[PDB]
Amino acid sequence: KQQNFCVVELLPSDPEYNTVASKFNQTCSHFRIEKIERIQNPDLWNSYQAKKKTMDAKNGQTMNEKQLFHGTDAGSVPHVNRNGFNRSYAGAYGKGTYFAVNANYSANDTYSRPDANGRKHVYYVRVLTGIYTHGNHIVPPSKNPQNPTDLYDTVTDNVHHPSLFVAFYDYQAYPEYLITFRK
Ligand SMILES: NC(=O)c1cccc(NC(=O)/C=C/C(=O)O)c1
Repeated sequence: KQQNFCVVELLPSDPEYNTVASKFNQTCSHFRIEKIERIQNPDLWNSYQAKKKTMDAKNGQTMNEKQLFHGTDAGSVPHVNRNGFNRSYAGAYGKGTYFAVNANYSANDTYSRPDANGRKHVYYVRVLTGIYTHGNHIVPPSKNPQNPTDLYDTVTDNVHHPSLFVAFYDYQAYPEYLITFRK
């Protein structure tokens, strides 16, 4: 299972396109979008769905999935397209992977670092946030001290008004779209 992938450009025409643009535009309408691409990685996608199938049947009425933003340098884009956000990724709440509710956070040059042509990249990612608590600065805390292998799926900065989520597990996030844009 080598998780090869294709990149398909999203046509302005595509219903999909407008949904990503709108959500991006809530907090980043001052940036100019060059393009939006869909990342098609069947092995990565299947393994993502496997964890979701598990997580749904486990968390009852909880909506496990959210769509969050993650900014990264150009160099990491191939890495992320193949391996999502699993383990071997160089790009005070955790040692997992951070994801932003609002594009503007991710659009910081420190995450969405401009390349030579001045182009910034932010993914719009399906993340399985599941059941979360407030996090502190490598594995999530345990839900129940009397049953402590049962863990929070993610942690967040504020539980009832969250602006970021941290994932620590494998196949917990799928990089469905990439948004390329400039200042
Ligand atoms: N990659 C992002 O878009 C993003 C979004 C929200 C938060 C962060 N990262 C952090 O706040 C801290 C990352 C780290 O300490 O490695 C990145």
